[PDB]
This record gives sequence, C-alpha cells and structure tokens, in this order.
Amino acid sequence: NKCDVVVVGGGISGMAAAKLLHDSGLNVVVLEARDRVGGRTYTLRNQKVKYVDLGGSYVGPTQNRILRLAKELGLETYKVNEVERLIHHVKGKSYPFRGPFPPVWNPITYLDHNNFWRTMDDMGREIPSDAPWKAPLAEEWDNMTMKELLDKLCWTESAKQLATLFVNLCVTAETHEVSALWFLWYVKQCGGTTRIISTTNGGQERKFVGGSGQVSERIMDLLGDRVKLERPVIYIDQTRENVLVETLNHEMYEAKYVISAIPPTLGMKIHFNPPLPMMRNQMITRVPLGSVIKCIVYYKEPFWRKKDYCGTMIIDGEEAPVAYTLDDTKPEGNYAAIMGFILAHKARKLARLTKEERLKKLCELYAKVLGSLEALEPVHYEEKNWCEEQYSGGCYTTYFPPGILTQYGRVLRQPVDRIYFAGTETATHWSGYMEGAVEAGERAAREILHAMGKIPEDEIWQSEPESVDVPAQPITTTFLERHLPSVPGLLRLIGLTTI
Amino acid sequence: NKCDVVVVGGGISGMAAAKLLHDSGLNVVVLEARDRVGGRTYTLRNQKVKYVDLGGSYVGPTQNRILRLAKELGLETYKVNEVERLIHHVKGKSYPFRGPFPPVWNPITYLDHNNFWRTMDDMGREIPSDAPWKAPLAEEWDNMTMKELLDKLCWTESAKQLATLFVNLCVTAETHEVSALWFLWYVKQCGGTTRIISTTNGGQERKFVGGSGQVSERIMDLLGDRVKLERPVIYIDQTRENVLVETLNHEMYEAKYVISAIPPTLGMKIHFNPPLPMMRNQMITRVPLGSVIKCIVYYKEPFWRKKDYCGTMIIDGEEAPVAYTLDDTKPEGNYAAIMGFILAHKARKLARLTKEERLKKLCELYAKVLGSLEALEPVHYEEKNWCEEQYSGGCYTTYFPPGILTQYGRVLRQPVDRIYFAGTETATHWSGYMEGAVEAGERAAREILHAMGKIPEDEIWQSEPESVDVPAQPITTTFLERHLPSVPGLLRLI
Ligand SMILES: *[C]C1=C([C])[C]=C2C(=[C]1)N([C][C]([O])[C]([O])[C]([O])[C]OP([O])(=O)OP([O])(=O)O[C][C]1O[C](N3[C]=NC4=C3N=[C]N=C4[N])[C]([O])[C]1[O])C1=NC(=O)[N]C(=O)C1=N2[C][C]C1=[C][C]=[C][C]=[C]1
Ligand SMILES: *[C]C1=C([C])[C]=C2C(=[C]1)N([C][C]([O])[C]([O])[C]([O])[C]OP([O])(=O)OP([O])(=O)O[C][C]1O[C](N3[C]=NC4=C3N=[C]N=C4[N])[C]([O])[C]1[O])C1=NC(=O)[N]C(=O)C1=N2[C][C]C1=[C][C]=[C][C]=[C]1
Repeated sequence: NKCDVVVVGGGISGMAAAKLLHDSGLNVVVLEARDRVGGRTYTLRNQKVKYVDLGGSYVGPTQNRILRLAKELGLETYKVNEVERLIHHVKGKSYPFRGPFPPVWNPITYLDHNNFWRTMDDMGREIPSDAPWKAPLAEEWDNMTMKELLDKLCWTESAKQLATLFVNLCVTAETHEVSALWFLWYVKQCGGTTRIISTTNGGQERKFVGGSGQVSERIMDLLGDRVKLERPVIYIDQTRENVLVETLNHEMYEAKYVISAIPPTLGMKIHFNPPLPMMRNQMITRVPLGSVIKCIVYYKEPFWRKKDYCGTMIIDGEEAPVAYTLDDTKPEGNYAAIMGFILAHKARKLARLTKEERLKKLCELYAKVLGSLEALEPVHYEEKNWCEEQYSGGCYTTYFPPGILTQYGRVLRQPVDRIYFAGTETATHWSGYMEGAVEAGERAAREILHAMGKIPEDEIWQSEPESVDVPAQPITTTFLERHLPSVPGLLRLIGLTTI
Repeated sequence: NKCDVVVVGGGISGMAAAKLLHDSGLNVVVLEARDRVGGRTYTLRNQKVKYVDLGGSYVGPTQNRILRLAKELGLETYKVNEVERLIHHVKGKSYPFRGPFPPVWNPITYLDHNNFWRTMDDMGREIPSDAPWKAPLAEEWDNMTMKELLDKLCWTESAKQLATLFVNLCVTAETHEVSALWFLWYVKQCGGTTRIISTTNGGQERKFVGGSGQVSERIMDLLGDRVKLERPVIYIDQTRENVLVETLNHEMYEAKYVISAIPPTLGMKIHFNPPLPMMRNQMITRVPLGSVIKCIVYYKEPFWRKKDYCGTMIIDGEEAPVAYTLDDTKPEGNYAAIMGFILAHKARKLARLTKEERLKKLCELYAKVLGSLEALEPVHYEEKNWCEEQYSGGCYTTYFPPGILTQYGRVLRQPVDRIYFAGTETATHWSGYMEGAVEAGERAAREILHAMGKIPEDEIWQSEPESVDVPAQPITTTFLERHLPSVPGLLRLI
C-alpha cells in the first residue's frame, strides 16, 4: 500500500530512479510487470554461454552515468574486440579494413560519402538536444522521412546504401518509417555520427563483465522487498489526495508521486483517472519501437582472428539476414561468439522461420563474409526477438514517424500532475541507451525531490563527471573532410569555371 | 460471468455484432468502457440545439449496411442542404460555385487539377479493397507519404493546396503523416474521390433525424441488461477452455469467443495472456487516429441561404481555423447552424484556446467567407475535441504512417485464437465510417458463427442490397476529363 513514490517499471531507468529516491530517505516501491528486472536489458546464464546479453549490452566513452552507476554496483567493463580488420561486405564481396570507417576510393563516391556524414553532423548542430522541435527548420525536417533526406543528399547509390544501413542499425527501423528531424536529433544527442557508430572511442567500445543485467539485479538487491515482480500497472488514479496505483494481480499502492519509467507507448496499458491531457493521450499512440532480433552464434574458437578479422562485419544487401556483427567472445578469449542484429523489416520477415532455420542462414552468411568454412560449425546459438515482448514493444527504442516530434515532442517528459516521466526515451544525452535510462531515471527522481522542496530547482538536471576508466577522445575532422565539396558543389564549381 | 460471446466496445461496430449474434440465439455481453454507447458517434440533446451529432453523422449512397440497420431500428434520414451555391475561399476571397468540385480557370492549372484527381482514382484501381498490401506497387507507394506523392504529381501550387485540404479533410491528418498507399486505399474503398467528397450523391448526402447516436442507443434498448457500461476491459486470458475477460471495475466474464470492436491501437489498453503474436503486438503501437474538433455554430436563421449560399465552405490557407463546413440546420429549417471541422495540426494548435475564443475565430472566419455580419451573432455553440478521448484516441479513424500497411496490414482482422476483430478499421468498404463499423461488426459476428459450425464459410462475407431510400447514381467522367494531358504530358507533347 503506502509509500512516498511508486515507480512503474524496473528497467535501468526505473531502478536508477528508485535507487536515488531510496538513497535520499524516501520510501519507494518499484512495480515491475515481468517476473524479472532489467527490461530491454536481459542477461541469460547457462553453462553453454556462461552469460550473454540478449538486449542492451554496449557502453562507451561519454556514457558517464551508466558507467558511474555500474561501477558503484561493483561492475567491471571490458573492451569489445577490435584488434584485427573490420569487414565491409558489399555486392557479394568482402573488403577488409582498419579504422572506424570503410575506405572509399572513387573520388566522386568519396566526395558524396564525405558530404553525407558531414551534412548529418551539420544538421545536428542546429538541433537542441533538450528540445529538437526548436531547430530553426524543425517542421521542414520533421515533415520528411530519412528516406527523402537520403534521396536529396546522396548523389551516389553507394552512399545511399551505406546511409540506409546506418539508419537501420542505429534505430532498427526503415529510412522511410522515421522522421528526418528525429533521426538527426537522435544521432546528435549521442555525440554525432562517429561517436554513435564507433567501437573504439564510441558507443560500442565496451560491455560489462557478467552482463548488463546485473545493473538492475544489483539495484533490486539493494532495494530488497521494495521491488514487486509480476505487478503490471493497469490503473492510475490522481483524483484524490494520494495517488492510487493498481496492478493486474489486484493490488493497490498509495503514494505522493509516481514515476512512469516505461516506454512512452506502453503508457497505453494503463487506464488513467482523470483522463490524460489531450496531447499525451494522442502522443502515446504515435510512438512505436523498432524491430530487432539479437542473435549470438557460438564457435569452438574465435577463428576469424586467425584470418586477421576482428569479427566486425558491415553487410549490405537485401539477401543478408544480418547487416551488422560484433565479436562477442568473452574477455578471457573463450565462449567464442559472433553477435549479429536482424534489423527492421528483416526481423519481421525472418521471425517466421524456426530458430534452427535462422541459425543456418546466419552461419551461411558468416561463412561467406569471413571466407571461412569454420563458420558453418556452430557449437551453440542464442537469440531474442524483441518484437514479441508485450512489456517492451520492441527494441532498441522508440522512433518518431514524420510529423510527430514537432507536434507532440514537448510532452514526452512533461509531468502530468503528480506523474513524472523517466525511461531512456526522455533523456537528452544517449536517449535510446542504458546511459539515457540513468539520466532520465535520476532526473525524474530529482524532479520529485524538488516538488517536495528537498532540493533547489537548479539541481533537477545534474552534470556527470567523466569516467576515469573510460575516458573520451575528442571527435576530430581533417581539413579536406571539412572543405571538400559535395557532388553538386563540384558540379557548380565546374559550371562556374566553364562559363 | 458466463455467455457465448463477449463483445469489447459498444460503438456501432460492437453493437451491430452483438445484435447479429443475439438475433441468432447466442448469449452475448457487450463490455463498454464509457458511461454511454456510441463511441465515435455521440448525439447531444439540450433545448438550445434539440439534438446534435458531435461525432460521426453523415451517411449517403453506397452505404447500404448502415442505412439498413438504422431503418430497421426505426430511424429516418434527411438531406444535407446543398440547394444553393458552394463557396471556395482561396487567398482571402470567396468564389461561389455549383457542383461538387470547385472550378479552376487557368488552363495549366485546369490540366494539373484534372490529372491529380484522375491519377488518384487510376492508382486506386490497382489496390484491392480487402488487401491493399497486394497492390502491384504496394511497397513503393507505402514507403512514400502523401506529401511526397503530391509533390511529384502536382505541377501547380493551386492543385497541391487543394489536394492537401482534401487529405486533411478525409483523414484528419497531415499529408506528411500518412502513407500514400494507405490514403489511396482509403479513398478507393469509399468508391473514389467523387463519392468520398460529394454531398449530393456522396458520403455527406444525409444525416439521421434525431442523431446517429440513436443507432447504438436503440441496439442497447434491444439488448437490455446485456450491455455493461463503465466496464473497460483490462485483461483477456485465452490460456484455458473458456476465454476470461476482466474489467477495470473488477468483474469477470467467461465466453467461448471474443469480439474486439475497439480502434486497433486501443488494443494496447488490454493485457493479454498469452501475449499477442509478434505482428499484432507491434501493429497496435503503429496505428494512430487523426485529430479533429467538430464545431457547430448556431444562428437565429440560415442567413447564408438568402445570399444564395448553401453553407458549404471550402476554405484554404493556414490562417483559417476551419477548412470545411456544411449547413447543419434541422430539416424543418430551424436550429440554423454551420458545422465546421478543425483539422489535424490546427486541432492541436487551437485546442489551447478557450471554447469562447474558438467561437470568436469561427464567427469571424464565417463572416469573411460568407460576406455577412450576421455570422458575428451566434445564438449558441457546441464543439467536441476528439483528441482528448481516452477510449477513442482521436477521430475519424486510424491512419497508417509510411511503411506500416504493407508490413502489418494483413494482421488487422486476423483472428487471435478465439478473439475476432471488428471495428470500422477492419472494413473493406467505407472503412473509417459508420458503414464500415456495421460491415466489420456483422462480419466478425459471422466469423464466430462459422467457427461454431452454425454457417458455411461462404457466408462470413455477405453482400448488401442497395437502399431503395438512398439509391446511388453512378460516377461519370467526360471524354476530356479522361484524355486531357497532365502538365508533363503537355510539355512532352510540345
Ligand atoms: C532490446 C535492445 C537490443 C536488442 C539491443 C540494444 C538495446 C536494446 N539498447 C537499449 C537499452 O537496452 C535500453 O535503452 C534500456 O535498457 C531501456 O531502459 P528503460 O528506460 O529503463 O526502459 P525498459 O528497459 O524497457 O524498462 C521498462 C520496464 O517497465 C516494465 N513495464 C512495462 N509496462 C509496465 C511495466 N511495469 C509495470 N506496469 C506496466 N504496465 C517493463 O517490463 C520493463 O522492465 C542498448 N542500449 C545500450 O546502452 N547499449 C546497447 O548495446 C544496446 N543495445 C544495442 C544498440 C546498438 C547496437 C549497435 C549499434 C547501434 C546501437
Ligand atoms: C469522431 C468523428 C467525427 C468528428 C466525424 C466523423 C466521424 C467520427 N466518422 C467516423 C465514425 O464515427 C466511426 O467510423 C464509427 O463511429 C466507428 O465505429 P466503431 O468501429 O464501432 O468504433 P468506436 O465508435 O470507437 O467504438 C468503440 C467502443 O469501444 C469502447 N472501448 C474502447 N476501449 C475499450 C472499450 N470498451 C471496453 N474496454 C476497452 N478497453 C469505446 O468507448 C467505444 O464505445 C464519421 N463516420 C460516418 O460514417 N459519417 C461521418 O460523418 C463521420 N464523421 C465525419 C467524416 C467526414 C466528414 C466530412 C468529410 C469527410 C469525412
């Protein structure tokens, strides 16, 4: 029954909020729909894999809140393998490369590729992280899909193909599904194109030893009996003096405040009294999550390293079930594994197959890409289709279709009376990640602390000191990168001379 | 507790389904979230207006199922006033006209307007009503917004402005919000552009005497205590032999079958055991409803008629709160009124104002458009913002954003075990309308009848005889309309 704050959702965001509130002396309850905590992070343990993250996993430089939280919980990180060559597989052929970006040799194509990534970052700088709808050209950009933006910008198919894969990979959605404004915001608030795509010095640099699930599990340990599993919230009543929160299993909780730490659209699973205000009412019907199957194929040995491949593959083409892989071998060098994502429409398409059929398709792909028969001899397989999850709605995160972010964006974390909104979707830095979950959970907690008069207003949003264990190298550009012309720029420069 | 079929939702579709099942001898319960039936139809009665439809209202030729159901319930229709001239207000000026379509005088503009409408209908003929995702170019068209389509097709701003208003009006959504495939399916399955926009001989020909709310009220009368108001469904359990349906007010219902007769996304308000299959699980997060405020301004007299205006206004431009109006005067000629829609982003924008502020803006607009100071003296005002409705999610209906209909469309009315899907969104003819609600309710009911072995498979989908009271005239084109070139065509020919 009675407490100071009910937290709805025991994912990282909700657990981070509950921890903060608990540490400040408030009585908190966490109401979690599932028989486990973690939400879109999930670590499976069995003897065959030891442990494996089937949801969120990667952390890297500039993600200082998750890093600090995890380190306080007694967790260690290790570096994803990127020692050997990366592979870009395109038109049925593999092109090994070192460094973050695949090399482009054709000078026209090179100009086009260079201008695309640069323009994405240029457009990002016009977009406030905390209020993307305030971008000078917010409406124009929001009324376009990423597909239309790619069609305008990319004068080569090669740049368009790669850009498309980049969007599919970052947001598990098709270019034609997502607002251009939203996707440009999303990249910018992760620190730009380089930071979002890099392993070394980027978002995918590291994983946690033992799994990211330990973040939520260990916060549950600290909170003890305050976390209620198999308590899906069905009803929130704010008509009276104390907020009443009812669960499916027929329990009632009474609190001063509520933190909603679930994906925005899953707000739909709750009946509200009084009804939600108009904008939120409609917003929660407008904000789907992407589609992904995360797949891990185990091998006796990390045999790709012997061929001087790190295990990173960037795989273009409709026929490839998986467009992106990372080496998922343990830091001890055992439980050799390739992690791959089945993205967007392919997650829909290939979900129809059996587990064994998908295993076969992935091995046959890896064998081709790696040029190795050994890829055809897996010792184990694990996968997770996030599309089927009633209490996530998909992964990694919520995308915004055209028109939505400018019309409804400002309401995402706007408090509804005594309900405050956490969840990674409401973050301003690495929204979509475990990092953004921590930011949003802790900020929603502090919004409540301020409402109770416990902290000043200027303390709701708190800066995070940089990790000493995972420091960030700055993102640099070259002179040529900055000033080389686009394709139309080159053409104009030919027109001008030849006149 | 126990019955043969629980129907979730007491709108027209749910009521039509429940009536059919009840008439066949089954024990049915209707579980309705609100303290009323009707859903997206709602008839308000007070002494000032007598009655007014604040939701769905219009019916017309080819809508034979709603016409038959309403007639059986003892309802009468009357004709929306279209005797006098229509008005097209563009660039701050009024151009009165007769006929459904506002005239175009610039020659290039004429060719561009003509080709736009004709192209929309041409494209629609390649789209199966029952399976739009089977269109030859389904993906190509689905991966584009209507905004992109309009940008490609319309060589003039004039055609693009009118096309844009047309989209905003039909689906209460912005051209950039909606799939081209879905919008073209939507128009096609209402019989084409002419049928969907026409008053005379179209969707807006008629209203019901006394209100459309009587449809659901009268079926509730027939069903007696079988309709449960203020019973929002929160939980559906299909793990055991009988289906268990739980409500918010803590009641349990047990049945052999369930009909879901709510908007697809409102399926989210229900917790399912076992979880929904993957495609439906995601589909219901992907299918919003549009945004509209329906507004009715009352006047002492239908003064527009004296100026030879019927009350239909087609109003272009950003500054106009309302883009479209119809005369809402009673058939007796009293309770003189103009009905207007505040559409899409304007519903979001203007919702912030007070009721009186919106009244003032509409009156000043109508005074301008009708050219009458009399528009400045309303005697009464009623309005309804559908965006605020927890148990509708918006109006008129569900739209599909780019990519959704091809990926998830085929799952809309696919049964989940013992749950069958009604609601206007699942119809194949006038989906989005009261007509579609009846089609889908009756079809979902008959799917269950067949699951029970009561009827043969070929009887799930039943044709409807044409109304003798509201017969349809065919949609005709002229030789020149068919064969006149587009703007690019004229250029190529040069
Ligand atoms: C899925 C996924 C995958 C596959 C992958 C990935 C991911 C994911 N990511 C993301 C993450 O994970 C996220 O962001 C997080 O986790 C989130 O958090 P939050 O905010 O907390 O949320 P969630 O988890 O979901 O939680 C919630 C909760 O709640 C609950 N509920 C619901 N409903 C309800 C409830 N309760 C009560 N009542 C009601 N009604 C649920 O159950 C839950 O629990 C990520 N991230 C990071 O950071 N990293 C990584 O790695 C990741 N991943 C990926 C991404 C990428 C990769 C590569 C490239 C690019 C990108
Ligand atoms: C809103 C509107 C407006 C403003 C206008 C209009 C309309 C609308 N429309 C449409 C109609 O109305 C529709 O379609 C119908 O109504 C539908 O039906 P249905 O399918 O049945 O559905 P609904 O109604 O929604 O119902 C449902 C129910 O359910 C319930 N719920 C929910 N949830 C739940 C429940 N229950 C239990 N549980 C749970 N959870 C609810 O509450 C309800 O009741 C229309 N239509 C026609 O036909 N006509 C007309 O007029 C109309 N309108 C318009 C359109 C137009 C105009 C002009 C131009 C163009 C177009």
